[PDB]
Amino acid sequence: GDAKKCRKVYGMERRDLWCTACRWKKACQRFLD
DNA sequence: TATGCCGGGAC
DNA sequence: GTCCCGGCATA
Ligand SMILES: [Zn+2]
Repeated sequence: GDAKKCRKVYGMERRDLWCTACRWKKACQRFLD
């Protein structure tokens, strides 16, 4: 929904700024839900 | 079109 | 251990 986890924050042009769960398309370890 | 995730795949 | 996508649930 209206949430903003790593990928919707930084985008694929800044993928290096995401958490390692987001890097691997697994449940976010940073922006908990 | 695209986030966000499990099941499956790579080395 | 460290690395990621295909297909799906979902909007
Ligand atoms: Zn994350």
